[PDB]
Amino acid sequence: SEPTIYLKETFDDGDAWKERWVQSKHKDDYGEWQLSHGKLFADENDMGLKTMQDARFYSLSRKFDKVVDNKDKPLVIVYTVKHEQDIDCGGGYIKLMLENTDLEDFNSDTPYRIMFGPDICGPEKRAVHSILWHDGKNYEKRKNAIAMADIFTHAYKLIIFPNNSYEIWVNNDKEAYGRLEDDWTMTEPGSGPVPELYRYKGLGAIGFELWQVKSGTIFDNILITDDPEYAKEFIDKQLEALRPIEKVESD
Ligand SMILES: [Ca+2]
Repeated sequence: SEPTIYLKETFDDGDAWKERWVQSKHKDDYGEWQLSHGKLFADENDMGLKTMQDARFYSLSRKFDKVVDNKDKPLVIVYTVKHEQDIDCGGGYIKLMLENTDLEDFNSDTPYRIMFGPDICGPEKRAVHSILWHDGKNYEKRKNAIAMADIFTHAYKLIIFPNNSYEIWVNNDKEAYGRLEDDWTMTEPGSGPVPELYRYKGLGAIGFELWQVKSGTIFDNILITDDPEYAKEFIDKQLEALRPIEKVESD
């Protein structure tokens, strides 16, 4: 069928991102954002979203193109993180919220449904957050996927299936998968059905709610869809030029 595109953000239509994304006014000293093609690039016209200030909180959010109801469909969330600055301590994860969230006040205390993406602070903490929602509370995964700490582009992807199962991908490596009821503690420990555990009806906003010490991270290629194959295709095409450029540098 034809893939539903709940959100597609590639920051490539000039200044237009400034009318989609809202800078929260909850704090007066929020970190400041900018478009950039990065140190290593293929096209001096391929831009990502960049943190510009050290030792700051960030809070910038935006509505979906279309509100989500993943009842009886997959839900695919994917985007790219580039810690080109060689990050010491900082978040690189996104927050997914209900559609009627007040973006002008978005912050750490705002309710959210999913928190997903890398979090680095020293060489021990290298975790991919994977926080889901059930019955009024957020729940951390039991064993988080391991995050990338190098200076190159990494695609982080979360897939939720209507049989209450999930996958987590970093690039084309599937780091985690299984059942929602087992790999989290959203449910009572003994086995039993929670039929709509997978369901995120009304999901409609994405936000970067972050702290960074050494800033300079670039986010790009944000897709929220119901089509896992379109998501692999979309990322593969978006990074088609960049991947070899970075591979040359790693070797
Ligand atoms: Ca882009």
